[PDB]
Amino acid sequence: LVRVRFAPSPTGHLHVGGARTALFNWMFARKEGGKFILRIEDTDTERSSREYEQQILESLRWCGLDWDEGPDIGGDFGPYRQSERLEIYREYAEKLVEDKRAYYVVYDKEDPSKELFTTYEYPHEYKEKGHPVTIKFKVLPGKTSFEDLLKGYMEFDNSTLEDFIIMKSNGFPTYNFAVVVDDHLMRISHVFRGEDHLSNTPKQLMIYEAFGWEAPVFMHIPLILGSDRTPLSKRHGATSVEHFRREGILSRALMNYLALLGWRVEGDEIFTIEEKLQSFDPKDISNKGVIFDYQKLEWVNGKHMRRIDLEDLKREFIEWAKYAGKEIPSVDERYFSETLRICREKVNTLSQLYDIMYPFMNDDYEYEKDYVEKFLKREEAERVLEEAKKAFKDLNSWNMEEIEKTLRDLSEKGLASKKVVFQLIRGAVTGKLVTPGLFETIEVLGKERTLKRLERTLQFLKK
RNA sequence: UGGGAGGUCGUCUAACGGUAGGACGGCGGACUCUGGAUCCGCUGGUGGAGGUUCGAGUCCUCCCCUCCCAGCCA
Ligand SMILES: Nc1ncnc2c1ncn2[C@@H]1O[C@H](COS(=O)(=O)NC(=O)[C@@H](N)CCC(=O)O)[C@@H](O)[C@H]1O
Repeated sequence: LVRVRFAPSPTGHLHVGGARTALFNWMFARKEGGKFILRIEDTDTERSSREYEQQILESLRWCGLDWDEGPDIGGDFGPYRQSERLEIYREYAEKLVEDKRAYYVVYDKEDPSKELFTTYEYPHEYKEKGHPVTIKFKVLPGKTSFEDLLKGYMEFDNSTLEDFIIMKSNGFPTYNFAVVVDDHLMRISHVFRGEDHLSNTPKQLMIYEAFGWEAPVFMHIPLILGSDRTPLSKRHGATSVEHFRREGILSRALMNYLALLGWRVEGDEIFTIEEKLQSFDPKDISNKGVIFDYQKLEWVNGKHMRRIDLEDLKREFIEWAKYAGKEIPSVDERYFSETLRICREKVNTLSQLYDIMYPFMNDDYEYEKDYVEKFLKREEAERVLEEAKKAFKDLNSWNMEEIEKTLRDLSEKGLASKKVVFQLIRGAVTGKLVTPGLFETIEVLGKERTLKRLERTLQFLKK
């Protein structure tokens, strides 16, 4: 009888703040074997959409969040749109009017900012004309409390609160009413949402017992925030899952973070969502707001790029290119595997991984100013690039140890300083001053590609 | 202000009432080469006050701040 869901809202895209709350119900529904449902909350006709109401599922899907019921697929307890159900929220909203719980509020047409009176009677002689009309829920005295699964005994004073509209003039449910209705008809066992709703729960409870139903289990976990410590959205830089996927951040690496920022770890903070099911701590999560951190995220991501199998990585890297603009060249899979096995221990993102292996692939790579302005332009940099092609020319064996021999046997030949000899060969074959092990670089780049890049630099030296 | 929720290094997080520790960042070594990366190291916090105590992040009280609900937003 376990059925937890996630009620999104079509408004641009989804960020880590929302995804994290989604990841929870996902795992939970899996640890207990319950059903996970997807319910798009688009009751706000003003900010309604479809595009932004689609980019959400794709991302979640990319996050590895599979859902049982949803609008994208089938679903008996549907429809799954807080808009394609204006036939249900109707009769129910009118049933509350019976028990004197909901009264038709008649508004003034002359001014869209004036109220007339209160009445349970149906204002046919007003709505038919033009006078906007809604439906409010009368709040009676008392204390509407509940047992939060994280906050505990949450007691509230209905007195401090009052009649709140539950039906927009355009015959559209607001939210507190839309939730209660779909949180019962869809038979939801547990409701695990953010924390900004912890204040709305009371308003909802009064609706449950109103219809004579039985509210489910409510729990409100911390909220991922930004720098100013405000509820994460988009104004906090770029915390949209869509963004990360662009920058080249793995999925398993990001997931391992959301379940690390707020939700703790029973050992090594580095892991995956799989090996964390049976060891899921529904309550042992977080209790306070958690600021998002790119640095910790990128750090965690970079590591996953080293633990996972070599094959696993390349696959994801391939898919990334298709997502982003510029694509990958055409090279030997075994050669690509090597260069991809040498540059993976330097970059912490797929973007940085591509912008570093480019020289290993394409040969029309440029030369960063640093290299030229610092070492290359040095009058005593050409003579060093001379023996660089000579010694190597003779080298019958082209491996690390061997290539390692030549290099060191140069910096100590009066030719030039230690680093000077290394940075010249480096940028000569990579075009950058920051690349993988020079012993690996010169190695993986075979013997031919090397000599060419040595010549190239030479011919260019002449400004 | 009304009502809720929460405060430990810059950030995420440990501490039977009894050592404020561990990580990311940052700064520094090392890697008989580069450094985003790799091993370690290094400072850095109890939101601020009174009191109960041999002693309090931990217990009581006052003060301060932060986020949410006080929309025909969700
Ligand atoms: N800055 C933030 N940090 C961390 N969590 C955040 C968040 N902003 C929203 N959330 C949480 O993400 C989920 C979806 O957000 S949302 O698309 O706006 N939808 C809604 O708020 C409501 N339709 C949810 C209905 C319900 O569960 O009762 C909701 O659970 C919401 O509480």
